[PDB]
Amino acid sequence: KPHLNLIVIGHVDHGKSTLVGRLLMDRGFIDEKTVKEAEEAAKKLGKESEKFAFLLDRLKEEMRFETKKYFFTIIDAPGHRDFVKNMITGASQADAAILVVSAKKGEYEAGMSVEGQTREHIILAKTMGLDQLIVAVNKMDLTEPPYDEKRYKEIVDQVSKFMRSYGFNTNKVRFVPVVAPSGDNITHKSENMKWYNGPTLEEYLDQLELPPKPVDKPLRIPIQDVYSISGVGTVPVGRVESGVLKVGDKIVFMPAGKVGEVRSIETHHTKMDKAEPGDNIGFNVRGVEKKDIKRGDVVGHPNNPPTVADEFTARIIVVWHPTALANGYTPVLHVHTASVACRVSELVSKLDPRTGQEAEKNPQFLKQGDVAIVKFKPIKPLCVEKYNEFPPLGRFAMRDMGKTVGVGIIVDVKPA
Ligand SMILES: Nc1nc2c(ncn2[C@@H]2O[C@H](COP(=O)(O)OP(=O)(O)O)[C@@H](O)[C@H]2O)c(=O)[nH]1
Ligand SMILES: [Mg+2]
Repeated sequence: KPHLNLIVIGHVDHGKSTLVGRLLMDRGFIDEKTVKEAEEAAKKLGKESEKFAFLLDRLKEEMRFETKKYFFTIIDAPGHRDFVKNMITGASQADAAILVVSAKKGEYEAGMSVEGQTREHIILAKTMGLDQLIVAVNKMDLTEPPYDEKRYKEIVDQVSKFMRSYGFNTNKVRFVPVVAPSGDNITHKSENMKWYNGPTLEEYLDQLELPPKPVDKPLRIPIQDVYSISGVGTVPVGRVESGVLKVGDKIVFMPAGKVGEVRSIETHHTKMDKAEPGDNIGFNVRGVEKKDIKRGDVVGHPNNPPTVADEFTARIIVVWHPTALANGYTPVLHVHTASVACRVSELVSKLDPRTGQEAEKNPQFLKQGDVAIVKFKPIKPLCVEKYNEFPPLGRFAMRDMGKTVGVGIIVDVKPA
């Protein structure tokens, strides 16, 4: 079973911890010593729900669960220390999300208001590429009257329209009416909402689609070295990061834009007919002057040439800087196999480190610890890609004085 990292978002008090606690209790792996004590507590109080309350407190004291198809690990949601930094560095990363929305009168409205976190987290989920969001419309037992279809539809309609207005796709968004404390429509079908005829939240989690595999994405091969072999020809070497290279393929070298044909491929001094992601290969290319090939360049197929950036926008964490950095700062960026000086061309905004939202627009400077959106202009043509399109070519380190000054993920490229 594939492992996925899941983030649960939503407004304060809407039911996130409870829902998380319910999933862990019903499909997770709580230690025997903890389960036991929880059962003991429920026994002494003569109330079954005391078990869940006991477990919730234990969990809070401190997170993987299993469904029909997947293994899920619950990770930090916005509001936590290093939330943004960990997503940028790749220390954490969300594969799927559940937005918890309270159906209780007033709560739903507060969450969806201008300053509310339901609206904030939906926009954040859009920035994170969480197109398969599952929206749990929770506290269905607290509508007036309890389990009200009309209130659930109103919420589903309003949230859906809001999402559409933010580009947030929608055909992959699923809504389910639930009650977190009891697991109703979460880990079992509710007997209280006969009007709902859709999948349970766990069933929606099992409907999640895994992202495209590198082998099915366009070819990208960052070049690590290039040699000239007498009587053989030009032989670049690099690791396939996405796509498939095959003997006979026409390929293009960027940034130069030169086209050549692959005559052979080898890995480990062994000829192969095809190379797939992960394969470190030497490949003989006919038609290209070695002077148009260098370490840092990137190969692709002519129909999908590697992107070359005139400018790019990134979300960065400044991990180390002794004073302050400003517009014009020009460190060396290391991205895939390239090492190129890139000038900071705009400090777009600093971000709140716990949430990802904008905090100061156009700051004069960034200091160590800051997270920000920044634009860079490579001093010479540089191949890069958006992180959410080709990860291996979209995360970089800013280096200076032998140290990593910062790490960033690329979120936009102005092609050359
Ligand atoms: N009646 C009812 N209470 C709920 C439900 N979900 C959560 N709660 C309660 O509402 C409060 C807020 O929930 P909490 O999970 O801590 O949400 P959080 O701030 O989003 O993590 C808790 O005190 C729960 O007991 C629900 O579906 N029905
Ligand atoms: Mg909570």
